[PDB]
Amino acid sequence: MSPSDFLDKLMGRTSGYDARIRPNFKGPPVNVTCNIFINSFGSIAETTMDYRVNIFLRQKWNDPRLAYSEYPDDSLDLDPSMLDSIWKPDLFFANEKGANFHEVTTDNKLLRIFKNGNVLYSIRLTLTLSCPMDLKNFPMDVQTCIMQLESFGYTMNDLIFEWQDEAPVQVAEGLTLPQFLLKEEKDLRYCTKHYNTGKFTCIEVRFHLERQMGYYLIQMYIPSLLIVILSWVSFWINMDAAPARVALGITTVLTMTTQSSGSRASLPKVSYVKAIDIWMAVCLLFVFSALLEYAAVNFVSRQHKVFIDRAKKIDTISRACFPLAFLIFNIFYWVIYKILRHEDIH
Amino acid sequence: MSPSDFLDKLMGRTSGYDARIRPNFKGPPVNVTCNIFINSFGSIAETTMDYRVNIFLRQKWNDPRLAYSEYPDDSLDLDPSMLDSIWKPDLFFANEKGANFHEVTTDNKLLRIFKNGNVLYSIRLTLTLSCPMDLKNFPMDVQTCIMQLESFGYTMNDLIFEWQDEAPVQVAEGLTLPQFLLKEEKDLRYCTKHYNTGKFTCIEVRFHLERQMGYYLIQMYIPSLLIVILSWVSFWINMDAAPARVALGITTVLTMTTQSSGSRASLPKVSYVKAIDIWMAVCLLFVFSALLEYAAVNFVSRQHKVFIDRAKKIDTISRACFPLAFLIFNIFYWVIYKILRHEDIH
Amino acid sequence: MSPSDFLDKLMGRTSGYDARIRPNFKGPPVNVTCNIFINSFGSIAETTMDYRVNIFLRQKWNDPRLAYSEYPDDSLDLDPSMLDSIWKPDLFFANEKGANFHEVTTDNKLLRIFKNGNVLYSIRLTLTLSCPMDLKNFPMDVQTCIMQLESFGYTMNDLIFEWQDEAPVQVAEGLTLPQFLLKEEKDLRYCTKHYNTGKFTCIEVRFHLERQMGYYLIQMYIPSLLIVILSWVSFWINMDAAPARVALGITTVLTMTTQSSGSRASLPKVSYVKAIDIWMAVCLLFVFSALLEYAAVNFVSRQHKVFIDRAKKIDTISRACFPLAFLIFNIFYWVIYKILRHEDIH
Amino acid sequence: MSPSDFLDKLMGRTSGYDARIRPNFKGPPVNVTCNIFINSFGSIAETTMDYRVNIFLRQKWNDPRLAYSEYPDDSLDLDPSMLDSIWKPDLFFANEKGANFHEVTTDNKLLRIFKNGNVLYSIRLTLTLSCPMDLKNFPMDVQTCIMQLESFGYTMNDLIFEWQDEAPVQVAEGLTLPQFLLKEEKDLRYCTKHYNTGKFTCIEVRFHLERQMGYYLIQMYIPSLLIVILSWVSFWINMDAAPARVALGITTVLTMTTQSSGSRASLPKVSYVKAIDIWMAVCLLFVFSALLEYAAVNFVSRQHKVFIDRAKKIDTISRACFPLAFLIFNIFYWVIYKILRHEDIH
Amino acid sequence: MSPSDFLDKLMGRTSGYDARIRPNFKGPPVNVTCNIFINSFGSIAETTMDYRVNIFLRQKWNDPRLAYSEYPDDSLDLDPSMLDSIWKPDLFFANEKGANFHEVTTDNKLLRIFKNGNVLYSIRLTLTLSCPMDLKNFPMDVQTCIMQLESFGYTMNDLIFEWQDEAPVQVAEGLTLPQFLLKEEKDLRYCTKHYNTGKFTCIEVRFHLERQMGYYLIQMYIPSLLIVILSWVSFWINMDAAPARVALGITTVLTMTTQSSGSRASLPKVSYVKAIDIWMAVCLLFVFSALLEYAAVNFVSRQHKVFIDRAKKIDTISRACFPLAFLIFNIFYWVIYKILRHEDIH
Ligand SMILES: *[C@@H]1O[C@H](CO)[C@@H](O[C@@H]2O[C@H](CO)[C@@H](O)[C@H](O)[C@H]2NC(C)=O)[C@H](O)[C@H]1NC(C)=O
Ligand SMILES: *[C@@H]1O[C@H](CO)[C@@H](O[C@@H]2O[C@H](CO)[C@@H](O)[C@H](O)[C@H]2NC(C)=O)[C@H](O)[C@H]1NC(C)=O
Ligand SMILES: *[C@@H]1O[C@H](CO)[C@@H](O[C@@H]2O[C@H](CO)[C@@H](O)[C@H](O)[C@H]2NC(C)=O)[C@H](O)[C@H]1NC(C)=O
Ligand SMILES: *[C@@H]1O[C@H](CO)[C@@H](O[C@@H]2O[C@H](CO)[C@@H](O)[C@H](O)[C@H]2NC(C)=O)[C@H](O)[C@H]1NC(C)=O
Ligand SMILES: *[C@@H]1O[C@H](CO)[C@@H](O[C@@H]2O[C@H](CO)[C@@H](O)[C@H](O)[C@H]2NC(C)=O)[C@H](O)[C@H]1NC(C)=O
Ligand SMILES: [Zn+2]
Ligand SMILES: [Zn+2]
Ligand SMILES: [Zn+2]
Ligand SMILES: [Zn+2]
Ligand SMILES: [Zn+2]
Repeated sequence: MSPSDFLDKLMGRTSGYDARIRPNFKGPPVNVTCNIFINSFGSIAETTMDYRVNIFLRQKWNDPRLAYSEYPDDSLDLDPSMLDSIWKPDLFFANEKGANFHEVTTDNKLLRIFKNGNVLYSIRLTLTLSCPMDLKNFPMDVQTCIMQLESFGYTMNDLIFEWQDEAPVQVAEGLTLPQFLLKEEKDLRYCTKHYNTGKFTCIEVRFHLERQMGYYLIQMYIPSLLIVILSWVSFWINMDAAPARVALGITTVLTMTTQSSGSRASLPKVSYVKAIDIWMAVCLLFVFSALLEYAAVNFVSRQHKVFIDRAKKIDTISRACFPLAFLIFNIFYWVIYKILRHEDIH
Repeated sequence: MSPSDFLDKLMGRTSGYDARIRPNFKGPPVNVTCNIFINSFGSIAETTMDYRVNIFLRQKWNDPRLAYSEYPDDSLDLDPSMLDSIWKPDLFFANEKGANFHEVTTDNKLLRIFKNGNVLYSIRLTLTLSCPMDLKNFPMDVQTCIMQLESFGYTMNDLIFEWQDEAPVQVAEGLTLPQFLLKEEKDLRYCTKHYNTGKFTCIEVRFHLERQMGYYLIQMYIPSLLIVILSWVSFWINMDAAPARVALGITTVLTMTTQSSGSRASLPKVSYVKAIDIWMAVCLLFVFSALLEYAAVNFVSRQHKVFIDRAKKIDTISRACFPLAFLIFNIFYWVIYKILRHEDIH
Repeated sequence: MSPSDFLDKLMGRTSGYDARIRPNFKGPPVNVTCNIFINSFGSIAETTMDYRVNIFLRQKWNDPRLAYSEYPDDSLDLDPSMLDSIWKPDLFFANEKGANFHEVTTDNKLLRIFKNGNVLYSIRLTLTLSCPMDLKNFPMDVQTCIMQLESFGYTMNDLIFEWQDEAPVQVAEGLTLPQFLLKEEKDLRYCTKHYNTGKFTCIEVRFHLERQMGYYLIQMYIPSLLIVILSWVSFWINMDAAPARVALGITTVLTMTTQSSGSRASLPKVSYVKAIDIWMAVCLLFVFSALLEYAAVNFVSRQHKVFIDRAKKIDTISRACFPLAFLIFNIFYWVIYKILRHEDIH
Repeated sequence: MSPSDFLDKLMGRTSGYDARIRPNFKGPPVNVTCNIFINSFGSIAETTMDYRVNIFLRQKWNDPRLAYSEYPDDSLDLDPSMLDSIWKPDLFFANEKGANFHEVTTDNKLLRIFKNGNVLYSIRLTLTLSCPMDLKNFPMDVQTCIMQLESFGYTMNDLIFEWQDEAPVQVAEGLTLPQFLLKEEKDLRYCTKHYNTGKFTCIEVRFHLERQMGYYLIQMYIPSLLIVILSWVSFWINMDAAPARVALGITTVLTMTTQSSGSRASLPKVSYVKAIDIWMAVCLLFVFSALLEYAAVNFVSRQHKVFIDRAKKIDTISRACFPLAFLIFNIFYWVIYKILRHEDIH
Repeated sequence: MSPSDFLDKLMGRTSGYDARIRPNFKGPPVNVTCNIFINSFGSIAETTMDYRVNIFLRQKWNDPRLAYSEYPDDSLDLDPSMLDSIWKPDLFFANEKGANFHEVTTDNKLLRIFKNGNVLYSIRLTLTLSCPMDLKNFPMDVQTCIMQLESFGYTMNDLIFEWQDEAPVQVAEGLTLPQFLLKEEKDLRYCTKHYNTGKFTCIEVRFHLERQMGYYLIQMYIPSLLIVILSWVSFWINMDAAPARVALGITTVLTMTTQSSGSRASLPKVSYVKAIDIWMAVCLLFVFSALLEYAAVNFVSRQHKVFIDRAKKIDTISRACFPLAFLIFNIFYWVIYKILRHEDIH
């Protein structure tokens, strides 16, 4: 007997199957087990506060109206053009801004009905999901992107979602990201919605993302640090070399300015202060203060033996004080952002 | 009895229901109560003068042709594929440039009919809504984005929209924006359209948005201020140090130029003057004038005791005058844009 | 009697109405009166030579097959799902590169049939319309965007479009543009197409757009002018100060270069010369020539009393000649682009 | 008699017309005459190697099954909703990456059947067509964009395309391009495909595009040339002026660097060398070599009368040699790229 | 007899053909032979880790239910509107993020059925396929883009894909890429998926892409190398020329900074270190160290004959040591990235 005629009898008008009535309509809620396989993961954008995934979504439930014994085969397959003939959960992604199915060559959908009446429903789909990002502590930030699977119009006494016990979320191997590192550890949560209509089932997965630091260190932090060190070389230059020390001071300020202005195009465009901005501002205040130190020495020197000794003391004190206070700033900045502000992801 | 056959009888050919005829066709207008829940909020663009939202829109009205008593259950649910079998208000968003429904997994729509005949109709949808922005007073600007809910072809003697009394507009928690801060206080308004055809119902919500200032202060205002202070250090340098004072003056002008040119890529692209532009222009005029002050001192000095004293007086006067006039400018700029130009949002 | 059954009788099979046959099929052409209401206006792009509008388009004509007397009501409304049951003009936008209807909540369309048989057909739609831009005279340019309403397959002995006498094109209040100013005065034209098939009706509207100049003046023209003035301060510096005058000259050239290079990212990307480019090139030639003037003075001075006097004369002549020739250039540039090249918009 | 019933009889079930069977199914191939009218032309992108057009495409052929004599009128018009009732050629654009029809207001399609049976089929459509670009010789490059009209599944013994004799490709007046100039001369070609299945008809049009040079000359070539000339002014400065000549040399190198770095954002992003890159590299080697010339003079001078004379000879030789070798480079560069590399477009 | 009626009989209700039942339903798996012809290839993006292709995909299999002998012709053609009447493999692209068919003018699809029952099915389609990129070793990187052809719901005992023996993947001539060079050698692989459901057929093609280096060499590597050489010219300048050597040192550091900052906008935006970044960092450390060498010489010199000789020895040692250590760095960098890190593509 052909499997298509058996499906016509099983879900036909003589069977009285109604795709608008959930299984076990009188009694206990439908339990739906969910798996997710992530094929790709990227397009993490701060301007729109979202990211993009391409996933396989598998749902399994039981429909006792679909149990069959007559047919020899253990499973039946429904055509992806007639999926509207069967009841399916009204799952939706609660933080989704845009999404689409896939249809090139045949429909990228699959549905199997087993003898006991269990239904397996696997689809492939692309999502744009919202994630709020902080971006304070920016070079050394860690973000948490979530994915929520909610029911649209069924309360928790009608429909319940559950994560599969063995392996609910899997990620394909070899994936890479231009900016982040997707950690291996993933959170499976329960975020049941309490509204006025009632309790609505919602399960959730959290992914942890750590930004890489090698580019920011090698292109922004170390060049700024070398410019700051270069500003300290004014203190070892002869006191009477005004064109040398003044030109070195102001050119160091200009170099500091071009370094920050060129860095500005690569950084995320936000309106609040980030850790990198704190670093750039302090390095600018350091090269600004090294030029004010020479302005003080140059003015105190010309007042016409005591004045020359007093001017030379500001130089020898500045030779130790400026590196020391920059060391203390370094210690504080790195501990605050690598240890204090750094917190458990959970 | 199955709920789908009861819906077939209630809105069937034997019932004579007509989805093109509004409820209470002879008499009083249909009153529609609206709620909005904002899931996400962002993509605020000045180049297109618009922003993007993802919302739940709930409408409630009464249809006395849909009242039922026979059925045991208190509510009935209509399938989202047969929504064209029921009358619905012809709501539209009057400032919408682009919009779309959501359809991944099942249709993201819901409709419930109660025994009294009340209809609840909840849909989920994405909008791109226009908002004119001013962007004068730019770092310290405040914008007001609106959302208008109008009827398309019904006059106010046929269809009236009302905001729900308890909570018409709600925003989900945890939302963030790269540039703005969405205030908690929201305006519910009435913007009834008066045309030649008649009065058309239109209700409106206003959201208030305040730009954050920390980045603009730490990266644009303070570095410009330090460059201006650095231009004043020419006045404490010996009068006969022409290569030092001239090179410091012109390098300060170049640093000022690179600071503004690098800042130009991050700012909004508009053709009129913004407050930041006023600040950048005055700081450029200050470093330009400090170099002209040395050109005057250098020319007045060489005229061959009176000429040297006269040249030294321009220096000692400039040491107090330049910071003072920059202080007065600062006071005026900050009061005009933080107090005077700042106005009540209503 | 229900209005939908009357519409079924009026445009039914017993009526013999044919939506493929124009009204007055044997005789005079159909006259269609058009209104346009512009809801939004923006996205004016030079890289694609186009702009974007969101409009209401209203068309009115007479169909004597649709005249009714039996029905009590003065007007009837057709459902936007059955618009293919009535004849409509085959209007299209002749300079349209992309366009779409609007469908969120109900269809954004409307059609009313009056007793005399007059039809009113109002739709809402988004357009991307092409406009060729010149962009010579760029800071001070004025553009004219048009909108053409043509018939696709009807000649002028079958279909004629007319602008409404009272108010054919209206613009909503409060619209703003980041770059331009939409003038209040609008042109209503006739651009009848003459082809080999015959005369085709086409009506047209022109909108006038004037670029704002405040940003370009405050950020590009005035800073360039101050750099040019700063290059003239070399002439008041002592002749024997070679490191001062040479370093001021070359740093002025570098400042001029960074000013133009930073300006280059904000300007439109075209391959021909614009007025701003003429200004930048002349200011570069001025700071280049001020450094060549010192190279001539420095070379003429060292030739070992006549040579020192001759070198001092080039300086005192240059102190008047360089500002004068820059004044003449300013006068010519501003009159040519503000008066001569500026022409009547019509 | 109504024209729609005559079309129902002519292409009806009683007529036996089959829209899947080409005209003259037993014998000679169908000859299809093609016209193209180009409404707009732009969006020429090197990052995707493509351009965008909006065209009218007219096809004419003969179908002897559609010949009619009974009807009084000379032509009949088919409704654009029933175009699937008639045989049409399976034309496609062989280098098309993306394309779409136009549908706002009515369908932008037209089909006329004459008494002899000739069919005229005119449609309006947007194309994104691929064109490989070279971009070597970049400021002075010339590109050739093609458009190929192929059959998809008919061999040359069934379907043949021909260009119309009188005017096959026309361009609307007033079109402009931000970067190129579309030449008036166009090539009509035959690019018949030879495959394993057989010969497939394919006709082709080539458009010639010449880049404009005014911006590149006024903003990149002339400023670089002035910087090179400014580097030669070191040779007329006194030999003992080490801070002047060294600072002028290195600031000229820095100015050269900022000029190239600012130019880099406007140029096309490719991985191979372009003519502009050759020019920028040689100008950098010239300002680099002028500073090495002073390093040689400064070192040869201090060796403690012969050494001072020998050092002065390198200066006077460099005053003539550096402009001469830059003139020879200019002559060679301009002849190679304007004459030698420049080739006939055919 | 018309070919369409024969197709109606062959795949009709009297024939009992079922498009949901694969050929040879009881026994051996269906063998599908695949060809790919690549029409275009580009849009290789690192921000989304993907590339774009436009291809012809040909599949051939055997369906013994479709064998015919009565008809005179050797082949039959199915209409692209009735492709759902025939069984087709459920191929899909396993690394596809987005894809679409082509439909302008007729459907870009083709299907032929031969007498033996062999089916040939050729379609044209656009793909966006994911490829993970490394981008370490960035100027000199080599990437491998793959394309996987998998079955969606058939195991390897039902459906097997095979590459055609003669020529499975062909590329059209004349294709170019702005950044890469598509090598001629291509890998045909077998990447059979082993899941819990069973073995799923999957065939794969790898394309090899080598980045071109001419732009990076002429615009980034050589200018950086000339700046490094210019920093060595401080060692041949007189020891007592503090304003010359200090200003040359710091201006060389500033030039190095502007060169890197201008280069930053063209490079790919990633968070890890690339080979170019290593080169830029070492060149910055070289110009930084040349200025520290003068700070050491200037400090050791003024201590008041032994001190002047000791200071002159650091200069003469640095004249050989700095070029030598830069040569060793060059040798190591170029061998590590051109030879060691360079590996066989397989
Ligand atoms: C879905 O899962 C829930 C949770 O296990 C089931 O609810 C339980 O049903 C058993 C019936 O044997 C009762 O004894 C328990 O008290 C129920 N627990 C709760 C918390 O309600 C439910 O039966 C399942 N649904 C179906 C259709 O089997
Ligand atoms: C919609 O709301 C309006 C406003 O309350 C209702 O109009 C009122 O109807 C009552 C009937 O009891 C009259 O007494 C009032 O005078 C009406 N007020 C106005 C301003 O017209 C209207 O009846 C409501 N519609 C329906 C269907 O109940
Ligand atoms: C559409 O408008 C045209 C222009 O007014 C009408 O053409 C005129 O018709 C009147 C009939 O009373 C003639 O007397 C005029 O000579 C016509 N003028 C021209 C220029 O042809 C036309 O009748 C209108 N169409 C309809 C259906 O009323
Ligand atoms: C399409 O055009 C071709 C080329 O002119 C026609 O082929 C010719 O047909 C005539 C019939 O009078 C023969 O005498 C020629 O020898 C043919 N030439 C070739 C090269 O085959 C063809 O008949 C045309 N198709 C139709 C339907 O008229
Ligand atoms: C598809 O190809 C496979 C591989 O050649 C075929 O499987 C073979 O079938 C022959 C039948 O003559 C057997 O003798 C071999 O032992 C089979 N090999 C394997 C590895 O199974 C298969 O028959 C082909 N399918 C069809 C429909 O012909
Ligand atoms: Zn897809
Ligand atoms: Zn969606
Ligand atoms: Zn819309
Ligand atoms: Zn269109
Ligand atoms: Zn296409």
